[PDB]
Amino acid sequence: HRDFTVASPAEFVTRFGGDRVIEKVLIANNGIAAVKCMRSIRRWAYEMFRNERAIRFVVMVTPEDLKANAEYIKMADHYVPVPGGPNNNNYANVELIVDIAKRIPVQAVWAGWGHASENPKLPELLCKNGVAFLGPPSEAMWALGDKIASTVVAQTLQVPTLPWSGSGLTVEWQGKRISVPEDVYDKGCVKDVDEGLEAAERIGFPLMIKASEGGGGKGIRKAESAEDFPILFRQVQSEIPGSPIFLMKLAQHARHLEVQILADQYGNAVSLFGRDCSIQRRHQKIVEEAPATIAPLAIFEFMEQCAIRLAKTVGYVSAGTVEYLYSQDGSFHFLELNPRLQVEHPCTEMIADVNLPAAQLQIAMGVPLHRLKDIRLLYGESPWGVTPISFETPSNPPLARGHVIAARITSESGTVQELNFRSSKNVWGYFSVQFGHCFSWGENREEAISNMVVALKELSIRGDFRTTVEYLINLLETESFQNNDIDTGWLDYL
Repeated sequence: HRDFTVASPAEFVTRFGGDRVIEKVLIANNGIAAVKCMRSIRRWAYEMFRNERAIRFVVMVTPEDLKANAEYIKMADHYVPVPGGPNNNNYANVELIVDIAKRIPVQAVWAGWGHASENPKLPELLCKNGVAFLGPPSEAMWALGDKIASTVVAQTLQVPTLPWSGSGLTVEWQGKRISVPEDVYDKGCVKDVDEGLEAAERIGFPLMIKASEGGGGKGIRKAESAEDFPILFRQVQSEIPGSPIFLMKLAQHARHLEVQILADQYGNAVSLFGRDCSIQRRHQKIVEEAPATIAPLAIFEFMEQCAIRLAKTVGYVSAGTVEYLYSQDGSFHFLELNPRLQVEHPCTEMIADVNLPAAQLQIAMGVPLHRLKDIRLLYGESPWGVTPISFETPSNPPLARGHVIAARITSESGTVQELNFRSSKNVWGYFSVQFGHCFSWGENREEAISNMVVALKELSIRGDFRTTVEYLINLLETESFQNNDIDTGWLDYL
């Protein structure tokens, strides 16, 4: 019997075509992100080195999480105390993270989602001090910029986009990642109420007035008429001053689909199917599905291809998501590209058998996509083979394994509680103390749903969930959700 394990991270990098050894990782985050990052990487560590602690971890702990005794702390290999208060004093402080990374020192940083995970200055400052980043490089995040820029790129690449203040704008597109000239970029923005109304009448009402630097429920405003446009447009300016402002047509109740991207540092990028997150309660992803079956496989594949084209163009690395908008008819529109891993990634992991955080790690050590066992198996190749893989036209087009249903849940020492169910064996979850997520797997969509409903029912018994998870059960049981109707209007009168 042949041995597939290796001595150290050192041998692994050498034997798997990597070009960098990462054996110490700093996690700039807490809660479920921290836990999930470690649980995923250690599972992989045990498989590859027969040693769960092969890759060391160092966490950041605030006076809050420390007194509350977070599970991630005792889980980590080392923890460093940081100032409490809002995240700008800790988890979100790029100058602090880089600083700690340097002194320990670690060879890489994982930020997951939230906080500074979408701040290009982190991968930039880390790279400047020889510290890897388990995410896209600054050059790729910059080359993508905000919604204005990324949408121009989308159009330059001929990916449909919703009517907006910059519709039609494109750039003239061997290496070298795309760039949007400051002058073209300025053509998608509206400087005053004057040209605002101008563009408005062209996009038609209702529309959204959004600041590019907006987010977090700020710098956004919905205008349904020219009469209110002015006040609202000035309201945005007052909220996020100096910020570039743009307008965009309001999506008329359509589906929200996402493509899961995964790229190495060699121009290779693959799609790991997608997720359907149309069910939402006031700007919150309530129920999510994987893969996305609502749309025709032929059409979703095309969305994968554009997602990959966009990723390749901005020279993306690691994992990220490309959000689309699918319409009842057959049309779809690019919305944005999240340059980070999202909390609902387990869905994909479960249907594509790909350990994402472990993949992010290996890619950061410089391992090509075709040398990642999870991908080789996904493509029907040998677990440890070395042969190249034609991703464009594979000899064994991957197929999703089953169906996953994920639900976001709420309550009636510790920051992250692991949820287990005696009822369903294909369901697992957690809870952060507020919100949490439950993940249900099934041979088919029907089975995935049944399991979720039983796990959710098993939840109702818990006092903290004797009510809050009642609407999810009703929703999952509605004939509408069961038949997977295209229209999502029924949610309102539930």
